[PDB]
Amino acid sequence: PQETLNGGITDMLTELANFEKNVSQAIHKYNAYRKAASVIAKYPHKIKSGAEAKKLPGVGTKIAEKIDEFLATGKLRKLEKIRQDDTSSSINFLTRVSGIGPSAARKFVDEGIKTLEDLRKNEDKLNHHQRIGLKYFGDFEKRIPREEMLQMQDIVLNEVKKVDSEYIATVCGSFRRGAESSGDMDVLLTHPSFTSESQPKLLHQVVEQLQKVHFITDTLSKGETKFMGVCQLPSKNDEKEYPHRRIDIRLIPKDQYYCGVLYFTGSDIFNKNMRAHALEKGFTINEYTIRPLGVTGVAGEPLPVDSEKDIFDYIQWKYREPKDRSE
DNA sequence: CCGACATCGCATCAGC
DNA sequence: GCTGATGCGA
DNA sequence: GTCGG
Ligand code: NA
Ligand code: NA
Repeated sequence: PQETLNGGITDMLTELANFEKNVSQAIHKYNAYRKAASVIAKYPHKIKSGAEAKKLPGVGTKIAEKIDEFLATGKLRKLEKIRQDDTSSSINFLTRVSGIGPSAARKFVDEGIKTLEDLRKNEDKLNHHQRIGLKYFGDFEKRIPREEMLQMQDIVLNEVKKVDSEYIATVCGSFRRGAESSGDMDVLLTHPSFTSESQPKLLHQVVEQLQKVHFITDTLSKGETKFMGVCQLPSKNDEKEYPHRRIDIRLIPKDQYYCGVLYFTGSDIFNKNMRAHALEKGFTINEYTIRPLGVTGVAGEPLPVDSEKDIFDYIQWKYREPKDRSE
């Protein structure tokens, strides 16, 4: 499927999706439009009518009428009006600032704050997260070429091993699946001293070292198991400096680590196709564990896992290389 | 007709 | 001071 | 908004 097949429609649905999330605060309508947008984007035919599209799972009556109006006229009245609307368009835009959700955005617009410049005029009303999001608004909406990711990975794996050679670190996300670009860097971290039935300084030590060598620049949130922050590759010689990037680091217990690796590697569609197939065999798989369903649906104790493949084994399916986990 | 639609770590607010 | 709810991103 | 109990 190409973009210009049904791109006018998927852009329409995606636009409608954002206004539901950010302005109407209806998260379930948000995913409804996105699910419809996805299944249409995978549809290998140019859609002739709403009735044709309605045959797809996730496409109901209301969207069918909208596709008709778009197909027949080239636009959607409801969408045209909400675009022109000063309140709604401003509320929607502000949510693109990381740290500002639907709730904070509506508050700002309620008291006159509508633009990036308005935000810059009123920084004492922003929390720490929002300021970082404001500071790197442009940088956060850029994607990361795989070449820069590989360089980013080099630093992380190096500094992690430098703190303690027994750490195990894995950069997951679409990067691990071989993608040419990424939205952020997701790092998964474990250590033989950290199990389920188990120091709560393991994560701090790694974060601080990446701060010492000036890879990590800012902090959005940091706890005993999860870090969310900002990082930046060093500038080359006389070259232009790199954009600031989003990076996450999770500390996961050893016995839940490979369930964690598998889950955050994805993709989302793969994980459900895999979850579905998993239950047919009588197993339940989440981010943390793989558990055996009883005769009545009760969960047995979490099964031993020492690799990604161990999980694939449990449910009678051959190991899949990350590059072939798009679905 | 009507509930499900995934769930959780961290920051910060609402309330005691 | 604390506990729980909520917002946010994922 | 869509699906299904
Ligand atoms: Na349908
Ligand atoms: Na945001």
